Amino acid sequence: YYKEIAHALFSALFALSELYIAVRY
Amino acid sequence: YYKEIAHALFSALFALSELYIAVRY
Amino acid sequence: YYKEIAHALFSALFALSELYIAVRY
Amino acid sequence: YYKEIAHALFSALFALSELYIAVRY
Repeated sequence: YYKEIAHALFSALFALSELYIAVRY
Repeated sequence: YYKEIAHALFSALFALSELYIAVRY
Repeated sequence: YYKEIAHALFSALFALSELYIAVRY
Repeated sequence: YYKEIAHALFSALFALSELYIAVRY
């Protein structure tokens, strides 16, 4: 049950970060 | 700036949804 | 069993495409 | 060109792994 959560979170973070930067820079 | 933020918007949407789903299902 | 496959595939495709372009353009 | 292709490389790697995992597990 976790591993998946962990992963999904990772991916989610990469994506959010990517967005943020895509705005800023 | 724009095409980018669309791509990243999508990315974060799919990823966050995957996370949500993986946490509750 | 499928839905997940489907999703993962989608994401995979977005990523591959993103790569390809990141090379080409 | 480069930082980008690193980001996209990562993205495709994590995503493809998620797909693989979801198909066999």
